[PDB]
Amino acid sequence: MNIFELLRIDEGLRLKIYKDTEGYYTIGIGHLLTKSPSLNAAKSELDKAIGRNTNGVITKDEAEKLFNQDVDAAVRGILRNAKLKPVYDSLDAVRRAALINMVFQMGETGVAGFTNSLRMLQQKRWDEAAVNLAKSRWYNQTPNRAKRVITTFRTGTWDAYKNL
Ligand SMILES: [Cl-]
Ligand SMILES: [Cl-]
Repeated sequence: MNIFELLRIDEGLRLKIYKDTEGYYTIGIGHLLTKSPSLNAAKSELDKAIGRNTNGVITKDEAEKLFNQDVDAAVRGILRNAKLKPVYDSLDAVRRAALINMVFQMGETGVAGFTNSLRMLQQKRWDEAAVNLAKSRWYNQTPNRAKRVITTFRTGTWDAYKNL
């Protein structure tokens, strides 16, 4: 499996503007448009992002393109973050995907705030990291997803996604 498949599973795919778990305007594969309560503002960011007058609807190819870009930015954020990079570099391939997932979901700044967990992941103390990671608003808000990510870090396999 790969990050693309993982996120596609975690985020779904919607071709019309929708509200995410937090009530923010989104489209595609978890492509956040705006934190603003205005559908108009969201439609405007949509058009700006696609380069066309979309009227809140996109095609599958446009969704995929935003997706690729978003994955790429996530990786890039990691590599550019002082707290994140050394962790990511220390992990194996499977676990790196888990880190990407969280950055895509919450942003580089948000993830870089899991200091304790990060340190544990760096030390390769899987069980401890998993417990520390579960003590978070993230886990309490999006438990099913968080559990999949956490299991991934714990086991170093894609098993949590293999039945999905
Ligand atoms: Cl964009
Ligand atoms: Cl969830």
